Amino acid sequence: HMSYTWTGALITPCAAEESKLPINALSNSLLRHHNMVYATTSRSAGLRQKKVTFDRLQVLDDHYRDVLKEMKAKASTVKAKLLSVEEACKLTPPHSAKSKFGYGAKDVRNLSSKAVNHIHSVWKDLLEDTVTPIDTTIMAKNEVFCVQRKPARLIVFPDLGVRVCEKMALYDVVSTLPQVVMGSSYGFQYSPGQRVEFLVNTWKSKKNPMGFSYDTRCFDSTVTENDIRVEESIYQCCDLAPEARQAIKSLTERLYIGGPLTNSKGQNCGYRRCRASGVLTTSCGNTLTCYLKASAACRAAKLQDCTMLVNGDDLVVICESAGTQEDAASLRVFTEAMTRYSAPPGDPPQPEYDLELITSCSSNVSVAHDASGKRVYYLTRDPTTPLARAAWETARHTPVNSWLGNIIMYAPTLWARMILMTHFFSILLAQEQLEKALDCQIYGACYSIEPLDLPQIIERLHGLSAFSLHSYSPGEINRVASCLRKLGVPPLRVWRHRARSVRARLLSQGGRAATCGKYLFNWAVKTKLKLTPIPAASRLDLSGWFVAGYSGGDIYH
Ligand SMILES: CC(C)[C@@H]1NC(=O)N(Cc2ccc(C(C)(C)C)cc2)C1=O
Repeated sequence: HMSYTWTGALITPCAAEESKLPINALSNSLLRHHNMVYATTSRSAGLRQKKVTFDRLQVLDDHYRDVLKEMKAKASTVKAKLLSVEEACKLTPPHSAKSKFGYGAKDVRNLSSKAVNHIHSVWKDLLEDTVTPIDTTIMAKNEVFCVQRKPARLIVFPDLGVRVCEKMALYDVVSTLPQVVMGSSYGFQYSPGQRVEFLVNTWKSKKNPMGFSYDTRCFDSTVTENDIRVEESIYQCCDLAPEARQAIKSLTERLYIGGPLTNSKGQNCGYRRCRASGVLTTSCGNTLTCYLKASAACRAAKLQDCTMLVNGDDLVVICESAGTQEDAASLRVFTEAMTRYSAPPGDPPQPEYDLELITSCSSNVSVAHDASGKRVYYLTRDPTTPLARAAWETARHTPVNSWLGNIIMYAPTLWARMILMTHFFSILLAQEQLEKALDCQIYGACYSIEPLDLPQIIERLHGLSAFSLHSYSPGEINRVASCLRKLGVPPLRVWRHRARSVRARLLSQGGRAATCGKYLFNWAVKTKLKLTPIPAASRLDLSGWFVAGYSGGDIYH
């Protein structure tokens, strides 16, 4: 029962890979300690292969089956629709990997007869054949980090034609089923502000709250055939068209359960018997499986009044405390149960008694004050990785602008406001690129966003208090200040001076640009303005946002 079998053929790149931080005239204004920042490349793929290759053993008890029967009962209330070829095509990212069958993501989106005819052939093949493993491409991801160096993460994905077919069969399923099954526990239904609220209310709802996060070591490689067949049985509980039931069974047997691994050169790298990281069902399957194993492990450990919060493999549990020594014992029994279920830990879970000290989705709750002096809870994170990626993006154009996604997701934070907003608005001003739409990622999905719409977006997601937060906690301020020293990022006093300039420059341009100046940089002036709601913010269609997670799902809006 190995997660993977290998042939020895290397995981190869598509193009030239850069590992060292590229430097330009703008680099030193953001970060001075260049040797701290690196990108992962296919060079390190071999080390990741060793890490993800292990034997999985599963022992399934009555808690597991009891939780599963309940999840199936809730899933049986879902009615999912089959997406048309047109709907599935328009959800394809413009720069999605081209098919091996002579058409690309632009041909898909434009409904070109060659692309549509190939789509109808893969579809016909899925209905007629439920046995033949579907070929996948294994590629090393190029991701930027700060040191103290990780090996490249791997992406496993099927051909463009299959990805469009996954959309037709399962887009409605993966978008509606997890919230029905898990209710408030499904993390991807919340905006960052709704998440902070969910976490604070849950913590408050316990008499003696105890919280922990559970890190499953290499979650995708811990996922067994059983887990993948169990996810399918959950999907089949829905009220589906018979053609969809057929495509779901077929995609499960032929792709989701496993298949051969092919490099960018066309060589067989080996075989996968675990979760594929680049399929439509990666996020949904991981969230359902993580929730099933943890809900069963909560019952095994006899955890009192457990509230879970699940986003793929990211798991947070808020429960009733039985005192520090019993809680430590409860977590050992929880870990033992998770291990038996084939979800062993990376770092052992640690009980926490301060909500602010709990990290989930690489984030923690923190407190600041709005203009009226009210204590406002918001979500933040260690800024090291957002800052290292901002440094890379300062010198290289990338298919996914992390800085824009970070400004959207972490708009009320000290570091996103003072550094990210200031730095990138300065760059866009100098290049006259404020109106240029940039692609970013929100819950794994791709969005093309105009930076000029940032104030309207921030207002709708976080409220006007995002533009007015002050009096950040000493814990938060010190983490940011330490991070800046570590990376050689100028101190925050430099950023406030620079932001006054970025603000004056945005105001000068008038219109949408002045709106960015007025709202985004109101913190930088001593004589603050009274910020009122933006009329355009109500006109924004923010549906599709915070409904589901689509990490590795090839989704564009
Ligand atoms: C921020 C951006 C670079 C990118 N987009 C996204 O949804 N995540 C994952 C993510 C980010 C924030 C959250 C919170 C906890 C703030 C809702 C959850 C998941 C990313 O890392």
